[PDB]
Amino acid sequence: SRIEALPTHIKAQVLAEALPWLKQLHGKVVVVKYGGNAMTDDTLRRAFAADMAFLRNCGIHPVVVHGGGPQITAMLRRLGIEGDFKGGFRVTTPEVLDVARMVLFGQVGRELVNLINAHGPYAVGITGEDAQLFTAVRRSVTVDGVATDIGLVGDVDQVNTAAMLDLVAAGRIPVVSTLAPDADGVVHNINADTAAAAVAEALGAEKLLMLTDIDGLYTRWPDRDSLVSEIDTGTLAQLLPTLESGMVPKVEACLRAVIGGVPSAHIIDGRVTHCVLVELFTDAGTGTKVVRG
Amino acid sequence: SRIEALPTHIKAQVLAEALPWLKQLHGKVVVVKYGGNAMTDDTLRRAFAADMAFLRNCGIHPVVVHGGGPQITAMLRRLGIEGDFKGGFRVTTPEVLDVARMVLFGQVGRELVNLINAHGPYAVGITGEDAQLFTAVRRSVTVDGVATDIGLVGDVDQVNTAAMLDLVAAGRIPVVSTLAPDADGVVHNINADTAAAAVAEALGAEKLLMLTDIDGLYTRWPDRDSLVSEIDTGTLAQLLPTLESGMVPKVEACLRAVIGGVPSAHIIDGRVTHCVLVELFTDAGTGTKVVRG
Amino acid sequence: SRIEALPTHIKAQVLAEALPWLKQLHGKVVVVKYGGNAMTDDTLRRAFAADMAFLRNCGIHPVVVHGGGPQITAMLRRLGIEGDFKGGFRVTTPEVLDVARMVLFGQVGRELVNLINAHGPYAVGITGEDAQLFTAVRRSVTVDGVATDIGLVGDVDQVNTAAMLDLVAAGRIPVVSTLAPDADGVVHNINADTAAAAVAEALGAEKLLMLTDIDGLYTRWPDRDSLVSEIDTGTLAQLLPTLESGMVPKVEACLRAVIGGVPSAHIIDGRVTHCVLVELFTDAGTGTKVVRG
Amino acid sequence: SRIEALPTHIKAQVLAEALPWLKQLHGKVVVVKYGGNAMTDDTLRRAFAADMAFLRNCGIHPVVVHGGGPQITAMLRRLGIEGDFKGGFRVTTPEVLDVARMVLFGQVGRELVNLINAHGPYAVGITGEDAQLFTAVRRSVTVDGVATDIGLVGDVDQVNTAAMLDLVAAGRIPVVSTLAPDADGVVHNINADTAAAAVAEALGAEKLLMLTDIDGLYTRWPDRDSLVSEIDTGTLAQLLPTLESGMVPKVEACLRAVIGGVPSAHIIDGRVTHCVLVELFTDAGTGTKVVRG
Amino acid sequence: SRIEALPTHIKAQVLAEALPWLKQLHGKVVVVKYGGNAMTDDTLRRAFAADMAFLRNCGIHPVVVHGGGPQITAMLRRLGIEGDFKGGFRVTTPEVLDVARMVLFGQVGRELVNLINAHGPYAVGITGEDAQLFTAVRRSVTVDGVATDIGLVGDVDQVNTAAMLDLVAAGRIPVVSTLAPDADGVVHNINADTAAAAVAEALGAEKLLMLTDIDGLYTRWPDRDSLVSEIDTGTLAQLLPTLESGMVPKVEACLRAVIGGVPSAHIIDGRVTHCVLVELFTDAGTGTKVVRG
Amino acid sequence: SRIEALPTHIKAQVLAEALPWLKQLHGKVVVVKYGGNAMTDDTLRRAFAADMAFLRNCGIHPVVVHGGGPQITAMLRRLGIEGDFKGGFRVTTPEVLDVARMVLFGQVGRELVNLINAHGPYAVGITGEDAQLFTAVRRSVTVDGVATDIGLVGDVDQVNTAAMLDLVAAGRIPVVSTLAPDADGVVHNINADTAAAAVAEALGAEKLLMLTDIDGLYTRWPDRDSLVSEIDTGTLAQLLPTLESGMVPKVEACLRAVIGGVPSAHIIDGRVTHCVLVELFTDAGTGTKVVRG
Ligand SMILES: Clc1nc2ccccc2[nH]1
Ligand SMILES: Clc1nc2ccccc2[nH]1
Ligand SMILES: Clc1nc2ccccc2[nH]1
Repeated sequence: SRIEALPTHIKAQVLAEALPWLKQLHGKVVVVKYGGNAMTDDTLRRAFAADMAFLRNCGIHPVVVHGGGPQITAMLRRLGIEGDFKGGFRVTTPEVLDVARMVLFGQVGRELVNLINAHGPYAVGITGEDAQLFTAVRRSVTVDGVATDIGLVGDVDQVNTAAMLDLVAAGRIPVVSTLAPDADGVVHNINADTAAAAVAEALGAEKLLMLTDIDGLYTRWPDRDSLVSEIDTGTLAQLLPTLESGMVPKVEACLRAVIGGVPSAHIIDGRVTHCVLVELFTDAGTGTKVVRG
Repeated sequence: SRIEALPTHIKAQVLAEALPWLKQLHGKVVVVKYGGNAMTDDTLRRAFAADMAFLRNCGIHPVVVHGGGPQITAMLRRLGIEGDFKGGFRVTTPEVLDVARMVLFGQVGRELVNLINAHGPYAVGITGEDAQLFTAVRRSVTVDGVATDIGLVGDVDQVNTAAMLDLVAAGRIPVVSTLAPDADGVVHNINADTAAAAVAEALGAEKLLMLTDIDGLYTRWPDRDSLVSEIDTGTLAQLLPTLESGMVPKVEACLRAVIGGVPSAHIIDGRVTHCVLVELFTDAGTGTKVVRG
Repeated sequence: SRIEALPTHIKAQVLAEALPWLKQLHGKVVVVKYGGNAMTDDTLRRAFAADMAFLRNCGIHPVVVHGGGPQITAMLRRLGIEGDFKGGFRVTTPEVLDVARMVLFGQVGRELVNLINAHGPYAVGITGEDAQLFTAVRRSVTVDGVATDIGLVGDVDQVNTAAMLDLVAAGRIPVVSTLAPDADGVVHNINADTAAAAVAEALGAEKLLMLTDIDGLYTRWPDRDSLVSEIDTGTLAQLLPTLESGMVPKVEACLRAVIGGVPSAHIIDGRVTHCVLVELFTDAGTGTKVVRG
Repeated sequence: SRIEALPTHIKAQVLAEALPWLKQLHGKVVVVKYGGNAMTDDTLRRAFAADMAFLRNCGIHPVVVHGGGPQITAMLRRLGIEGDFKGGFRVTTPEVLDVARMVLFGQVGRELVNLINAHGPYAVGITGEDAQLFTAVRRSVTVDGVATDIGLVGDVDQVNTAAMLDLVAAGRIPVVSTLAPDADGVVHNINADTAAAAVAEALGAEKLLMLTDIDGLYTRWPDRDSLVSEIDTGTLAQLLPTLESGMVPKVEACLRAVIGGVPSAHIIDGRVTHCVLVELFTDAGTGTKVVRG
Repeated sequence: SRIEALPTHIKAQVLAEALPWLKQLHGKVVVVKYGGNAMTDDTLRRAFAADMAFLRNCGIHPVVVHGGGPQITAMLRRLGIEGDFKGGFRVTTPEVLDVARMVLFGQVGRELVNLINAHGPYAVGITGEDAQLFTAVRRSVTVDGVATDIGLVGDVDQVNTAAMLDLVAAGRIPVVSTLAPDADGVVHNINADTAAAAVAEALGAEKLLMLTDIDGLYTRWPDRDSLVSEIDTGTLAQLLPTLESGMVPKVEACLRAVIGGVPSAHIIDGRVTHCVLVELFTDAGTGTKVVRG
Repeated sequence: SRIEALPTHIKAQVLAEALPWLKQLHGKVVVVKYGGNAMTDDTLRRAFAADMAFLRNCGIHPVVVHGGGPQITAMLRRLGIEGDFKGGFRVTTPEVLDVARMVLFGQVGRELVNLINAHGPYAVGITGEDAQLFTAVRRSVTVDGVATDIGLVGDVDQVNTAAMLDLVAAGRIPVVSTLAPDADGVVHNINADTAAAAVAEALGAEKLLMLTDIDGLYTRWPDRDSLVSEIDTGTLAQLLPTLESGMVPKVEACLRAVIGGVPSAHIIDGRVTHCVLVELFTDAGTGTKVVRG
């Protein structure tokens, strides 16, 4: 607000210090997993949508992957669809998937498309179903020590890398809803964190960003001194069995992406307005960067 | 089934008689409004999806526009969302639109995309929201003689003709869900019959096809002798005030399309398996063809 | 004629059953050797020309190779050019070749070009001389057990695969007259059956079709029960020394093409109107299909 | 032969003086009517073919149009085909045209294609039949004062200007045999001099060259002092009714071409070895240049 | 330096507020006249070069025009070349131009090319001589009331708009030294301020920036309250006869550019580090903006 | 002058005998090192510039590399810049390089650009600094037996082969001034003879031409009978330690180029008007050709 009280010779140096990162990312793919409160608060949402327009007006190629777990389960309760739970996991019947698909693609992805498109004709929504852009393989879960079927849920199988980069080269910002047909054409819901890692690897992304609701990776949570800002995958992979259940899907995504050759994956604070801008164009990022090693 | 009892020298002549229509339509846009029982029965649905693959494997460029009125209203009742009705028209509150959008784009369009894509990576789903492909203008209705607001409902305003034909030239079959933002970015639901006419006109379509649940246009329904097979728009426009309420949106679409320069619009029997193939590649079509005059 | 007595729901299924073959052949090269009565009767000729237009208006890329042996020898007798015969083979003097070239390229190929072009600007005539599209190597013949020279006759040597596919990608239907210069620039006449096999192999054709004047391959001619509809090259190659002299050039072509990687070569009945359409788009073909093995 | 006795500092100036004409013609179409003794003598023929390769290896785009009247009539006599003559004009029956076509396209054009192609894959032969490259309109003749039908003979009607320049831009040297279908698809023989003028006008040629068997235009033949080297069309058009019957078709071609906007047409001595090179790259040409006025 | 003491949530808002100007300028030409102390101090120079890399890594297309008057005159004195002066203007003999050209193109432009190229292969130096990119017309000067010749000095005549935008579309940053041949090929030195206006108009630039050594346009210099930040050309054109001699060439450039259709020209403080960044991406610019009116 | 006294049938044969070399060089890169009296005399200069236009109007791609040693040293004396000399080599201080660069790029290259451009928009001047087209590596010299530093002088390091051929494919004639930055961005002066060899090798040139002030390579200078016209690199490499100091840089260039795969390098007499034309298009060249062996 009263940000015009800041001298203009510091506004300059802030912009000038973005240049090495503008160079690094010019012409490159950046996959961004969008979820958490950055998806539930209107100020953060509009900032996120603005940053995706920012990237695109810098000649950078963002790709957005979104989840929406809580919204699926609220729609299920509204429809009075009673759940079945093996372990702590709801079974995804054909009925639950139809709901998941409708909610993610026809509600959650729509709002991000319209927000982004307020800045131009950039956003385009899609699932693996569209133009056979990617496929799924059914995933089983292990629960208290036995692999068990929990329905139409899976992992990304193959990605139409060629068709996906045409879409980006045409200046579009794909907004991906993670549903995809298996080899027999039956559609599965895919965890959005792991989908983002698979997409970032298939597209040769320069960075994977994971918006989450924390400052960054704590090693010995909740010691404040335990927070790290850069970590290699070797050290990170062995720290995995210690962290909170909320953190593991995000860490596995970064591990799988960086092992797959994406140069860096980042876990950043989605509660921070314009967190994408601070992580990419500033050395004052709060997140933690994962590199190979 | 026992169709191999038919001599092979008649199978030949049937295929050979498709040639003048293969020539006429080669390289051209054909917009198809898909609704009715051709959308509710599984055999007709799979035939429709196969015919869209047929067109695309002939070098013809189909564009599918779909409705889904009954499915919206069934979802509203499941969600316990009570309706408001001026005249015979449900008012489209913000809540009703979110449902309409979710149902059309995230359920109805998905099934057509997967059906078509069983034959290849052809189908791609979209609304006017995606890449700002088209806009809407709010429409008012006249009811017992006064123009009245019934909420977020409208007509197609502008169409991104250039971007839409790139999508087609890339070999994609757009499957359009008729929702679109107005100039202030608020999304409206558009009647699918009128949307199909506006799309066919914007894209320079060679033909508009309207799948409906009748043999074709009867002039003096229900006289059987009153059924016509070709009609010019002058004669058709003045016959409009006489026909059943179900027929008027389909006739207005054909009028607006053919007046807009689309060479012919067709009202064809969606209860007939492969009705698209019979109308386009055979002289034995049941429908009625509308031409300028 | 009275083919409108056939119900329209069977006309539909006939067209729908073409779809798997439209998919297989979409975008692919199909080389067709045209000769026999399909070249001497006006109804079959006009049907053949229509089918080549059919293919081209499906986004399929046909390439026509033609012979014309009997027409050469009728022109030689009209010119009073007395023949020399080693074995049963006329020696091709410089004079005979000038006649062969003039007849094949300036009479026989012209009529097919005009027939096809009645449907559009598709056909283009050529020999190996044009744009150095292919070369010939002089061939010797063995006669009662000694290899002997019979003049300017040969086999296809090299093919300008790149230039030939540009011509096709521009939407043209090449009509090839099989004459071609050797390495010293002297033009040779090439047997059209073997030329078609060499072209199909060089162009990566999906199918080679050989129009002939028989139902298909009989193994123990004339046992009617001896007719086969599919045969692998291993079995076919050893059956070669048994068949009628008229059949061997067509079988050697299929062997050389399918061994060369063309997925299937077909021997089909050129006396059947629209035989090309029945073989490619129907499961009721009379011919015999050759596959690798 | 003993041309190495010429000092090398004059060989240099000869080449350097070609430069203004290399600039003028770089990237431009040059239509060359080839006939006369330049077509009957082997040394002149091989020189002509070399000059067409020269042009093409300078980035100039030649287009060759050829006649062959005497060869048609020799083939007719060999076939014992008796002629019918209204005025001094043989009637072109269907039979005569088949012969004319076979001779021009399948004998005369072939030899020029092979000669040129001795220098590279440049030449390609064609008629108006191929790819519908141009059409004909039947022409009547006036004889001792009455317009009379003399069969399948005509004038160039329309030219596929777009398709013809693609062929040239691909680096090909078209060798045109002047036969072309009318609007009903029946093929006509076209006078090669007038065909060359129509082609030069349709293609936007920079120059039309007419090889003939004379030094150039004499005004008062046979006064030697009457020979001219440049003439405008106004003066030339009124001199037309005076000249020898052999000269009029060549003068009418130049008139029609230059009036049609071709900047200059040239009548040059086809009995001179490399006459094309001397006319285009030297100021010592023997011919006569026609310009607008 | 101690700029990390600034909270990171203000670094964010500074970057976010660049977005409307990133959108406006994305894909557009921006011509920048570079001179003054921004060209003599090493910190400002390296900042200017960095900002040109910034623009180019945003998908913006900068074009640099430079002067260098003082460096020419220092080289003349080193060479002992005595000047001739009509009015207050040195006469540009052939000798002076050779020096001016050598200094501007071979010294001054080289240093900017190397500075910019420290960030990538972006800069390319040129004059109107290269690829005939622009021409000059000799200019006369009026001195104490009479138009007088002062040698090889002129104004930009024609600009090769097509070739100049190819160079930019290839990702290059032209660095222009303002020398150019007239119609007879004799090279003239052009005032860099007026050259920048002519280039900006020819290229359809979105903005012209004029780096100068002042805060901006004062109307009643030296009243501090007289400084303006936006002015239309009508008001500016009539204020021209009042201002200091140093300001008029910069004002005439802006007038001629904005009248010529460039949407805005800006006079900005070249003594400010990263003045280009502050003017284009911040609302805190010191300069004065000129718009049509 | 009186060159029209030469019969026109010999002017023809001179042009016709250029054809095999037009074919060989069509579409190919030819690098020409321009120096010596061909650079100091106005008639030879204008002839050289005309020949570069000749090549370009034949579809040949020339690349000009120039020196200018004597002009640098005359400018140094005018500026009163006293030299330092280790061995017989002037040390290149930062000051000397600024002069060398200004003279070569801003004087010597400019005149060749304008001369060439008198024939069209062909010439474009550049150094390794522009678009990072090539880099330098500092070179040391051995003097009376010890390697010694003589300042900012070096050899070509890497060449941006891709960017250089784009420039040529756009129809431009690069005129190269041999200055180039090392890896730390500090600019070095490169011997023009060795730069030409490195450029010819990087660009895949068909020929390297070296203009010099002698008839050609003498083996036992000054025996007149000792002059050779073709020599292989094996024989040439061992003859190197015998020849005059002026000849060695030119021989080393040819050795390094031909060993590097350039098919032939030529040492030709730059005192001969149109020496480029005589060497490339005539068998009467005075020079000596170097081939691999
Ligand atoms: Cl997938 C897909 N959806 C699109 C919408 C607009 C343009 C291109 C698209 N590709
Ligand atoms: Cl080869 C050949 N002949 C042609 C005729 C028309 C267009 C292209 C062609 N290529
Ligand atoms: Cl490097 C360089 N300089 C140029 C001038 C004109 C066109 C292209 C160019 N590339």
